[PDB]
Amino acid sequence: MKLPTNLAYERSIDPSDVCFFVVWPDDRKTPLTYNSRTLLGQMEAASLAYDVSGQPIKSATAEALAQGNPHQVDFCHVPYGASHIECSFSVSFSSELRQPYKCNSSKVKQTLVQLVELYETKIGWTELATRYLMNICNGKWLWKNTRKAYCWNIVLTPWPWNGEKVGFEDIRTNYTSRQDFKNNKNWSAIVEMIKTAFSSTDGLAIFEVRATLHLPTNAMVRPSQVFTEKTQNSRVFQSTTIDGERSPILGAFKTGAAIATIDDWYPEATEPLRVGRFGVHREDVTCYRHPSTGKDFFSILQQAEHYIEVLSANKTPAQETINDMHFLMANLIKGGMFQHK
Amino acid sequence: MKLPTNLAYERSIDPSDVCFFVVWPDDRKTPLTYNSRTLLGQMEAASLAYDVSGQPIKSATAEALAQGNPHQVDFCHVPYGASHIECSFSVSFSSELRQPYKCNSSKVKQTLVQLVELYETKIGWTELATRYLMNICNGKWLWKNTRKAYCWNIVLTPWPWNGEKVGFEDIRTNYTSRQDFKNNKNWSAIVEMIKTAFSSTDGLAIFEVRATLHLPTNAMVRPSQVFTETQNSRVFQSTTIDGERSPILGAFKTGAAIATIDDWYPEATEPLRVGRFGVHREDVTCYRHPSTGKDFFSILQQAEHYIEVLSANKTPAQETINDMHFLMANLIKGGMFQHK
Repeated sequence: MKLPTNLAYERSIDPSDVCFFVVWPDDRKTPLTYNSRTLLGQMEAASLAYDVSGQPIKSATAEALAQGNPHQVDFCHVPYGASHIECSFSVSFSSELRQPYKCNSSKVKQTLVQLVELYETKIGWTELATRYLMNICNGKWLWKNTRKAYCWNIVLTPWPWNGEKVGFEDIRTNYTSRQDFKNNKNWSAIVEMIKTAFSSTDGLAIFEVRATLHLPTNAMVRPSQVFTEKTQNSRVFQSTTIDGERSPILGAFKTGAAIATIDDWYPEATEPLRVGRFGVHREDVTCYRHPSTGKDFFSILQQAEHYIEVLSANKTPAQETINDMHFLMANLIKGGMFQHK
Repeated sequence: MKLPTNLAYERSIDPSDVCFFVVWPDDRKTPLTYNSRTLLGQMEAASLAYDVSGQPIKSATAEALAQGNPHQVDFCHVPYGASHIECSFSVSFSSELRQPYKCNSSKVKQTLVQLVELYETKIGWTELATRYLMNICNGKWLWKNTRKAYCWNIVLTPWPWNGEKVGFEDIRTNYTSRQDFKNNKNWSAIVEMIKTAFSSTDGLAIFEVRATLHLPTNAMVRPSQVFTETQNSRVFQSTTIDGERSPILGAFKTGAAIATIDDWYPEATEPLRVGRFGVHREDVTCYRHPSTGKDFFSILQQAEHYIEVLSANKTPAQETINDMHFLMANLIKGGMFQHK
C-alpha cells in the first residue's frame, strides 16, 4: 500500500498541566513557589583539563582547578511546616482514531477504517485501555517525585459517573502489578469507560486526577524545565500563574508522555517505551524498532492489506501478529502526520 | 576504554536545607532571626598603604590612614535568655549509581554496570557507608557552630525502621573515633540500611537529623551566605518559616559535608570533598591532578582493568581498592563524564 501525500490524525488522549500546591497541617492550600539561587561548585568537566588529544592541557594547572565555579539554578523545595503536596490534572479519551483527520486517498482511508473496526472485533480495546490507565492510576506522571518519598496517593474523579470518587492509597505498597489494580473496588468500571470512548462515534470519558505526596523534611520537588533558546541559569523551570504567584508545573506534554510509556512489544523488549514511530529510548540514545528491523510504524502500516486477512480469517492469530496490531493502533491514538512524497 | 560523548549519572545522596530554631526554657521554639548591622573598622588592607609594587603610596599619610572605615554585615546571634539552638534536615540514600542516567555507548554502559556488581561482591558497601554515615552522626554539617560550643547532640530518625530513635549524646567527649561509633547499640542496623539502599534497584533509606547546640551566652551563629553579584559584605542565605526570614545552612553546603571522605589521595592527612581531581580549598591546590594519573578520568578509563582484578580469587592491594572506593564515590556524587 503506497502512502498518501496527506495523512494525519488527531490524538485520542488529551492531558493537561499538573499544578503543585502545599497543604499545611490545617485545611489551607497555597501555590508552591521557587527561587533562583547561585551556588559555587568545583570545576569538574574533563574538557577543562583534557583537550581532544587526551594528554592534559597545561593551561589548567593544579592551582586553577580549585578556583570555584559559580552558577545559577532554579530551586524548589517543600516548606518547613508543610504536611504534603497536591498535584492535579485532567485527561480525556475521545475516539479521534475512528477515521483519518485528513486523507487525500479514498482507498487508504477505507483501509484504515477497516483496521480499527476489525481490531476491536477480533482483538479488542482491553489491552490498550488497561495499559493507558495504569500510568494514570500510579504516579508515572509524577516523574521523579515518586522516588525518594514516603508514600503517594492518587484520587480519581471520572466524569460520566455516578458517585464515590475512586482512590488509590499507598500506591507503592499496594499497587505493584496488574493484579493489584484489578483488586480495586471499581477497576472494571473505569476500564469500560475507555473501551467505550474508543468504540462509540462520540465517546468522551473525562478523568480528574489528583495526587498527594508525602516527602521528607524540607525536601526537594522537581518540575519540568524549559527549552532554553556573569552567571548563566543552569536550570529554568516551567511555570504557570496561580493567583498572583509564579508556581512550578509539569509539562502538558511531559504528562502525556508518561501515560503512553506502553511500548514493550519492541523486538527484544525489557523496559516499556514511549509510543512513537521507530520508538526511541532516550536513556541510552538509540532507536529500537529501526527501519532496518522492519518493525517500525511505516513498515507495519504498509502491511495493512496483509493484516486484514489475518484478522478476518478464523484461525486466531499468533502473538507476533497481534503485537504488531497493538503497536499500530497505539500510534493512531498518538496522532501525527503519516505522509510520504 | 574511552569516555563516550554522552555519559551522566544522577546522585544517590539528597540532603536538604538546615533550619535554625531557638529553644526557650519552658520548651517553646521560635525561628532564629537576624539583622544587618553596620560597623566602623580600621583601614587595614595593604592595598591602601602600598602600591602594586610594594613601596608605600605617598597619598596615604598617617592622618588619612587613621580615618575609620564604615561597612555593613549581617549579624546573627543567640537571644539573651535562650537555652540552645535546634538545627534540622533530612538525607535520602538512593541507588542511582547502579546504571547510568544517560549513556549513548552500550559497551561503556555494560562495563560500568559490572564494576558496581563486582564492587559489592569482592569489597561491599561497608567502608563507604560507614564514612558517609559518620559525617551525620557527629556534626560535620554543623560547620563552625560545632567549634566553640559547650556540647551538641544528634538524634536520628531512620525511615524504614521499627522504633527506638537513634541518639548520640555529648558528641565532643562521647564520640571521637570509629570504635566510639561502633559502640552504639543501633549502629549495625543503620549501616545495613545504606548497604541495602545501594544494593537493590529500589533502595530508599531516608534519615531525619536534628542537632541540639548548647552555646555560650549571646554567641554568634554562622550560617551559609549568598554568592552576591554602603554595601552588604556578608549576606546570609535564608527562607521563610513563620513569615519571618531565618538563616539556613545551604542544601549544597550540607551535601558537601556528608561527602568529606577522601583520604586516599597520595599524601593523605586530612579528608577532602569527593570530586573529580579532588581540590583542597583551604590551601588552594588540586590533589589528584591529571599529571598524577589518579584523577577520576584516568581511573574510569582503567575500568576494564579492574574487572580482571576483582573477578579473580585473590584479595588485591590497597593501591587498587582505594582507587575502587574513589571510582564509586564519584558515581554516588553524580555528574557528566562525556568528552568531545
